[PDB]
Amino acid sequence: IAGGEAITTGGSRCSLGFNVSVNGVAHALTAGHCTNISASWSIGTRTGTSFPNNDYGIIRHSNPAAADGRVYLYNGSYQDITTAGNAFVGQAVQRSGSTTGLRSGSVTGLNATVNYGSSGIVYGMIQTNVCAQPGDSGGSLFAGSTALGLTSGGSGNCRTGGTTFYQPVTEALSAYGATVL
Repeated sequence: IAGGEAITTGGSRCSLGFNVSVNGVAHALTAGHCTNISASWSIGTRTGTSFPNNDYGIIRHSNPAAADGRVYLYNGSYQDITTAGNAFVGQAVQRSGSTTGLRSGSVTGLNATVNYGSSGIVYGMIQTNVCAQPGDSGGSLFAGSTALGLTSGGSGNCRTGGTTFYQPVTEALSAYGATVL
């Protein structure tokens, strides 16, 4: 299972962010607002979660063979991921998610504060003009083979377009001592 593909718990669905390694043990990063729901996922068991404030969480794979170090492009192809990096304003990026598939756009701001109402407030988010819809959360924000972020939330949709916010991947990686596969 690669970045952008569906992960579920009961009736809830999110998207996988990036497959990573923690001391050689395969895990998957996704949004924290997703992992707060349950410890039991289609792919394994939750081992960490942080939301709101941050928006990241990590799941240990039940099947290490499933930890595919790529992002699914929703066209029968995949993008290989080799490193993690920090986004910059004006950067051309792509987002992969289980509701709307693959979408492209650019980074329009950094360190954005986002109020999700009853769900709370998150800080330090990457802002983009890429659209997203419910179910896309946790999915991959990347630029070629460089991982950048995990879909958190936004406004609008993929028909009208909108604004989307992503948790920087490097903070989630350092939280857990993980490296991207």
